[PDB]
Amino acid sequence: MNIFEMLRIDEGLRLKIYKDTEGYYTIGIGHLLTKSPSLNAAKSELDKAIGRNTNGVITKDEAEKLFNQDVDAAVRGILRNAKLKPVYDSLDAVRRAALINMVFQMGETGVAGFTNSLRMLQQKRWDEAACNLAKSRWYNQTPNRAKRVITTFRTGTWDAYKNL
Ligand SMILES: *SC1=NC(C)(C)N(O)C1(C)C
Ligand SMILES: [Cl-]
Ligand SMILES: [Cl-]
Ligand SMILES: [Cl-]
Ligand SMILES: [K+]
Repeated sequence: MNIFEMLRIDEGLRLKIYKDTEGYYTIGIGHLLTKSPSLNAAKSELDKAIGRNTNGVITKDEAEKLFNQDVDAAVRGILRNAKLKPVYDSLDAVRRAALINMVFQMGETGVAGFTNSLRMLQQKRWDEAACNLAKSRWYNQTPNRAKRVITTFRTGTWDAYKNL
């Protein structure tokens, strides 16, 4: 297991434009295209992201290319954020992946707002951090995925992704 395999499990792989769990146009391995309700706007974003006229369909290689860019972008967002970088730096590699996963799903600013959870993670109070992370819109709207990410923070193991 690693961050790529982890997010591939959590996000799936679809080669045609679909709506994510928030209703937003998405493609590939959880590549968010736009929050606009306009499918034409989403298709325009897709063509710009891939560099050709796709008509809303891409290949597996193209999906994996966007995915690698998106994982890279999540890590860069952590490293440039004054609240996320100290927590990231304090974590082992397994828990770092859990933080990258959250930033991939909700964005840098969204995760940086989890001030009390971040403090508990910085303090390595793992059970308390896990409890606090579940008091969230995130957990209520995507509980099975949040439970996997939270278990990864609680234990520092890949047990929540093992048989998947
Ligand atoms: S939430 C929560 N915090 C403690 C560690 C006290 N718990 O046992 C729960 C209920 C999981
Ligand atoms: Cl330490
Ligand atoms: Cl709490
Ligand atoms: Cl709550
Ligand atoms: K998805």
